[PDB]
Amino acid sequence: SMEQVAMELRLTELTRLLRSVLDQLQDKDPARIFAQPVSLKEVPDYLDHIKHPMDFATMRKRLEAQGYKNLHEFEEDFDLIIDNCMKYNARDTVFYRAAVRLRDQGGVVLRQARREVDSIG
Ligand code: NA
Repeated sequence: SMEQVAMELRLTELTRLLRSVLDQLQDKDPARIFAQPVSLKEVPDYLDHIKHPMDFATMRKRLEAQGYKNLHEFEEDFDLIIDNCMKYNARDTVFYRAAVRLRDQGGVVLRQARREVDSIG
């Protein structure tokens, strides 16, 4: 149907918006701390601590499969990246501090993304 193609243009346009949002969030991570999953070989206990690991490559695979149906789902994954890091790493560590800084800078991008997603539809 034509309706299913419109929905799909909508999902497609949301995806385009989420891709820009993603590339802008990932620019706020020059260290590339959040680019790939935490390695279970280098942190064998990780999954005892963190139940839903997240990282930007994993978010990107999902996005390219158009697996984000709204901004809320995308934000949920971005907050996992931050929140997992702040739980696993202590408050004085470079990792923890990078997540706080990513969060603060990410908020600015996301506050406008929410406006575009309502505004465009
Ligand atoms: Na902690």
